[PDB]
Amino acid sequence: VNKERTFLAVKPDGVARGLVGEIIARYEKKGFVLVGLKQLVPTKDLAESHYAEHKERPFFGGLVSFITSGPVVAMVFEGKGVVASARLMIGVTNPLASAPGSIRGDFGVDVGRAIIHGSDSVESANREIALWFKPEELLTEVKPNPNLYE
Amino acid sequence: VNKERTFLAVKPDGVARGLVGEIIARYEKKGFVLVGLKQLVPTKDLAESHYAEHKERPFFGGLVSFITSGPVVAMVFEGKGVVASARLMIGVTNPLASAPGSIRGDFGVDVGRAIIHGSDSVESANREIALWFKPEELLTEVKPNPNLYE
Amino acid sequence: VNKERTFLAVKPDGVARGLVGEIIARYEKKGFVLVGLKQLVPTKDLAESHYAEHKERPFFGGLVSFITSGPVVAMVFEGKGVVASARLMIGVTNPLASAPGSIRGDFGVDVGRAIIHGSDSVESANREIALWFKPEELLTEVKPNPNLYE
Amino acid sequence: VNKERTFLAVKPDGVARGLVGEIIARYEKKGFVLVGLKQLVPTKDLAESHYAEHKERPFFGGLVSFITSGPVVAMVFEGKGVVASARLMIGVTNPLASAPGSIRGDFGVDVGRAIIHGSDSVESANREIALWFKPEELLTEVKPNPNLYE
Amino acid sequence: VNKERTFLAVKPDGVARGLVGEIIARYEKKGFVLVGLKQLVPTKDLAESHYAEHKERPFFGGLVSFITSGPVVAMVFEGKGVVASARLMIGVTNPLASAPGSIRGDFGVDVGRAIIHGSDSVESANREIALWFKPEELLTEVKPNPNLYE
Amino acid sequence: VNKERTFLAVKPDGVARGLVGEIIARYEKKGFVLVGLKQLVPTKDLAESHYAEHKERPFFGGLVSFITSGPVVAMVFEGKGVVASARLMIGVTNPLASAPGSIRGDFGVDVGRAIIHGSDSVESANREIALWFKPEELLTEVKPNPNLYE
Ligand SMILES: Cc1cn([C@H]2C[C@H](N=[N+]=[N-])[C@@H](COP(=O)(O)OP(=O)(O)O)O2)c(=O)[nH]c1=O
Ligand SMILES: Cc1cn([C@H]2C[C@H](N=[N+]=[N-])[C@@H](COP(=O)(O)OP(=O)(O)O)O2)c(=O)[nH]c1=O
Ligand SMILES: Cc1cn([C@H]2C[C@H](N=[N+]=[N-])[C@@H](COP(=O)(O)OP(=O)(O)O)O2)c(=O)[nH]c1=O
Ligand SMILES: Cc1cn([C@H]2C[C@H](N=[N+]=[N-])[C@@H](COP(=O)(O)OP(=O)(O)O)O2)c(=O)[nH]c1=O
Ligand SMILES: Cc1cn([C@H]2C[C@H](N=[N+]=[N-])[C@@H](COP(=O)(O)OP(=O)(O)O)O2)c(=O)[nH]c1=O
Ligand SMILES: Cc1cn([C@H]2C[C@H](N=[N+]=[N-])[C@@H](COP(=O)(O)OP(=O)(O)O)O2)c(=O)[nH]c1=O
Ligand SMILES: [Mg+2]
Ligand SMILES: [Mg+2]
Ligand SMILES: [Mg+2]
Ligand SMILES: [Mg+2]
Repeated sequence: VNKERTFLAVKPDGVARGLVGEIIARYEKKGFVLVGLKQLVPTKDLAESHYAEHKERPFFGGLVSFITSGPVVAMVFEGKGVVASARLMIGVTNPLASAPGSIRGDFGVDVGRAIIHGSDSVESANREIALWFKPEELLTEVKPNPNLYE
Repeated sequence: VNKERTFLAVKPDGVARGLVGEIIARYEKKGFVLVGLKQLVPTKDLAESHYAEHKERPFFGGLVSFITSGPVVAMVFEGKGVVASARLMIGVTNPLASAPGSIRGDFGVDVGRAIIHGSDSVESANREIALWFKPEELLTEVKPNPNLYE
Repeated sequence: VNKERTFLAVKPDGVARGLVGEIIARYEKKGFVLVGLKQLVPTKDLAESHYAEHKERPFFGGLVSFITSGPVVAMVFEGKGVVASARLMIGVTNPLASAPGSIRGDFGVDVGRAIIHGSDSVESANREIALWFKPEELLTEVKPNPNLYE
Repeated sequence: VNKERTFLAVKPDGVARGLVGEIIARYEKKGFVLVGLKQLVPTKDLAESHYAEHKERPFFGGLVSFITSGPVVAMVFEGKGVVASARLMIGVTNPLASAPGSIRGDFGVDVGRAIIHGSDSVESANREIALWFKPEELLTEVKPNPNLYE
Repeated sequence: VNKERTFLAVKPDGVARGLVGEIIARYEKKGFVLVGLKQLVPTKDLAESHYAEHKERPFFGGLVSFITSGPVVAMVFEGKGVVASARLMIGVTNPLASAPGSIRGDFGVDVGRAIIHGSDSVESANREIALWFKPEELLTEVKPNPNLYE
Repeated sequence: VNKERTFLAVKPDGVARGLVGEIIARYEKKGFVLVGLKQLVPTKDLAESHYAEHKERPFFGGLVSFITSGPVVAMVFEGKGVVASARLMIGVTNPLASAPGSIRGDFGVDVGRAIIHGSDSVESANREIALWFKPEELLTEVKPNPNLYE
């Protein structure tokens, strides 16, 4: 029952830097199956729900203004431990402190331009998924590479 | 014209082999802008209209049954000469005969498993674009990297 | 010592996923010299001796039946600290927990489909080396790139 | 009956340039299955049989002296049209006239250091295979990625 | 002979697009040695003198203006037939007509934002090498990669 | 702030191994701007003065000797926290102890053939930038990639 899922989002800086394919491929190479994928310009109301936990933090206004200043490519990968692994692959919050080899470690320098958002726990994935995805935009079931699993 | 567009779709064989990131990355590095993107499972009625021009050929069914066997990730890129460049980057119809450096030449072997589709003319791109996407699913304030165009 | 050696073997899951070139390329770029290389289908008697140290564990059979289900490409690299570096490059036992940049962290997800084997000590490399190869199957006049060593 | 095979060989310059993995991966990425693989230091008598057609040409002596001055990694790939495709992927005889994207096009400059030998026709593959490979060193049959073929 | 040389210049759009490392690496992988390298901002005298074979042409005015607008990393490579070879690796004048695998064909879209300049013949090269470099800024005699030439 | 700067030097073994393009590209992909770049052959005064914090150390003698033996492509990058960040991307002193993903960990094997030097702090950097570069060989004020900083 390795149908764990996560919500990852390439943000407007990651989008404008011509980084969408590099990020998807890191995950496809790992073994994760893409069950949902679309591009959209986030609305103020999704931007604020999405990042609800930072409503009072200073940078909030600055963050919300950004995630809606342009196209974001939202996606949800599935696979065993996909949530903690995807987080590991992204790096940490400050891109300057991310180990070389992680998405932020190889491409970011400013927390303000973090390139990609990755859900931090199953509970939040679920919240963020239902939030960005109508039920029909998600694939129900299919086969991942049979060499990944037992 | 800098706002010409083409429709591309990574096929079931491309998605499954883990080539969605690899393929998007080449159009991005080329400088093309992704103005529409989404994954889905095509329906019999979508695939027939799509490959309409081959309505009666020895392999129509086998192709219509293939493009429906799994997820496709549709996309539209915009930029100068995108339709014709996108075609050069894809290769020729038979993968084996496509040169190294092209998508079909690097990854393909069978005409049946051609990995990706690309509009062949601007008449078919405007037609195929209209076929897979809705008008609110495409971007508008589009500013490609400031160093690509003079 | 510049002539230390380790034994590595791309597993059935690695060969099948098309990772033999990717994996050899990292040891070559690292500067290690390939002094023995070959592909084969392991026999029950080869695999048991190989994974001898796990003779009695809940997953021995499933691992011995896996390493025999297809081709493995065995190899031995020589160079300073090859055994320990080769281990760092591979990752930790569980792929999900391996960091990005390492072989198991970039491509692996399951402990059962660990992609590659690496000797853990020089006692086991000399033992595993002797296990898979014959003495006339390894090189002698070995001159690594002149810019790697002082 | 797409069990066509070819014999490719990374020569001592390709070997010493740390190029073995890059070449194998180009073919694994394409869809070809590795059915045989080993490393050896070619003997004068295999060097001369192998390149029998150039016995009288001037550069012969110079070629044979080279292909035996070091390790060669011999391999045989299988797949539809693998012979003409592998040739296409290698480039032409003069590396300076090879299109960027082909093995020789991206890495060679001297016909004398051509990096890789690829059989030029089925008839010669068969001759070159039996020549470098004992029957047991070759895998008999297994499954290539099912997305490559119909 | 293998001591031929060519002048390559990564133009303002290549520099700003972050392609300097990608370009230098294609040439290094090829076998050419870097004998000169520097970043400078060109001045008019130099630009008009460099782009003299086009003085009486329509697009002229803009050529000099754009190449004077920012950083250019100039370089000269040495190698057997490096002048004709570098040009092939670059592609043709229009980036849209250039093939995937070449620099302009992989990353370019506009004739006016062609990314890199490369001498078109030996006469033009020894001339251009002289305009951008003082004789002490160029290596005298090198020890190329040992396995490149016969 | 984001106008911090660091001195990076690809050492004789990096240059000879053909890694200059790979190294420059890791930094460009990261977000840093190249403000200085040149290849030169260091002279004793410069080497001893550069490697002064090690004068009274055992390996000293050899350091100066080796870095004077061939071409070095010196460079300085500017970016937010570029000094601490470049160092992390480099790895630690011993290449065998460096992690995959870092420059030394991916390509290095010997402490004495460490491939690249990178300033260890801002004080050391502004000092070293001064030793290798004349003030006119460095860009004054740049227009970095627009989507890197907040
Ligand atoms: C701490 C902090 C975060 N942010 C941004 C970084 C994130 N962008 N993304 N993705 C976003 C959310 O912060 P976060 O949840 O602390 O970081 P993450 O979970 O590692 O992404 O705020 C900011 O702009 N300024 C700050 O001071
Ligand atoms: C002519 C031909 C096409 N097809 C497939 C290959 C394509 N898949 N994709 N993309 C699709 C359309 O055929 P096509 O339009 O001739 O090929 P393309 O324009 O070069 O894509 O039919 C086939 O299976 N066998 C054939 O002989
Ligand atoms: C401990 C453990 C190992 N295995 C597998 C993973 C390995 N495949 N490879 N390489 C092999 C050996 O286990 P291991 O020796 O503990 O792992 P490694 O040294 O890090 O390779 O057993 C398993 O399937 N399940 C387990 O829980
Ligand atoms: C024409 C020519 C070939 N050679 C080398 C190039 C080849 N090395 N390999 N592989 C080998 C065989 O020549 P070939 O069969 O003409 O070339 P290929 O089939 O494209 O490989 O001779 C040479 O050294 N000098 C020459 O003048
Ligand atoms: C002839 C031509 C060139 N240019 C640009 C393209 C080149 N960019 N560079 N380097 C430069 C010189 O033109 P070119 O010599 O025709 O092309 P190149 O030798 O392949 O570079 O002007 C253009 O603006 N329009 C034209 O029709
Ligand atoms: C301390 C140390 C360094 N060196 C080498 C490694 C470095 N190569 N570079 N650049 C250089 C300076 O040593 P270092 O400052 O300890 O390491 P670095 O700052 O990480 O480079 O001497 C060595 O020979 N042995 C040692 O123990
Ligand atoms: Mg968060
Ligand atoms: Mg078509
Ligand atoms: Mg083990
Ligand atoms: Mg031949």
